[PDB]
Amino acid sequence: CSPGIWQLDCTHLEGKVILVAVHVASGYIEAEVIPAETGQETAYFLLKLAGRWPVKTVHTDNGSNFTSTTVKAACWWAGIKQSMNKELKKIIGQVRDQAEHLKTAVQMAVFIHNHKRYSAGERIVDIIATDI
Ligand SMILES: Cc1nc2c(cc(C)n2Cc2cnn(C)c2)c(-c2ccc(Cl)cc2)c1[C@H](OC(C)(C)C)C(=O)O
Repeated sequence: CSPGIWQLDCTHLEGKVILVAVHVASGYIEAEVIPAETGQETAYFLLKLAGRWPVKTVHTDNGSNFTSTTVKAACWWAGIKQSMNKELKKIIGQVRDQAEHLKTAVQMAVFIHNHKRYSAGERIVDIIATDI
């Protein structure tokens, strides 16, 4: 699909919130454990994401995620416009006993996902370089 398209969703595990961004064309994932499903957290995550990748458009499965003034401010400033979550919960479960904190097991799972086999990590850089 278009190389600027991302999907963002918030999942739940162990009483905490995981925000999951998927680069649609590639399957590459960037995830983070957040204190609460708040618009401040979504806005901050979108500023970080957009500084690292050319984010053009963002989709979500919960449109109310994007209603806060603060999320709209982040999209305004960065020039943003408007399944993989169970493959990620699968990998998290496999490595969970190897980390104390869930946040650590999440980043391990992102690592495993992105480098598994090309890999999602390799596809996203190919797709984006080719576009340039
Ligand atoms: C809380 C913690 N303490 C750790 C490690 C490793 C070590 C020696 N210590 C100190 C320790 C634990 N027990 N003893 C007998 C000593 C780790 C860790 C580092 C790299 C990976 Cl890949 C996975 C875990 C984490 C990890 O947290 C971090 C990533 C630091 C926020 C986690 O959440 O487990």
